[PDB]
Amino acid sequence: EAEAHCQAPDHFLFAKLKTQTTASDFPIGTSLKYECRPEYYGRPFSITCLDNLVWSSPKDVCKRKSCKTPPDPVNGMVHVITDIQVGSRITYSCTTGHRLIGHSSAECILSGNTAHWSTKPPICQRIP
Repeated sequence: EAEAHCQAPDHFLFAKLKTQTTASDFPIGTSLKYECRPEYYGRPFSITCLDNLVWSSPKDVCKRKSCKTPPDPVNGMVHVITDIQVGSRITYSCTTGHRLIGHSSAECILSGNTAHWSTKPPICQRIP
């Protein structure tokens, strides 16, 4: 006996399947393992086939990697345009009077194991 089956799990994209599988229709009562992508963090979760031919509703389990906010530079401050994930770039701007020394806008990225800004935070110094 095994009436009803949970249809093929929807594509997460940010998670690659990680469990023995050789069929389209999955049997209810079975968690499928999925590991997020490098640019993501939240350990390997799993969607449980409940009964209504549906997979357990996953909350905020998977989340794109994010770099730690850079310390505000002396006589200045960085403004995030949206956020600080491995894709969003933060703009640096010193308070009126002193010009920034170093770069202009560092983009948050990822090497593979750990996320880090493409360029270290500049500085600020009175303009000659």
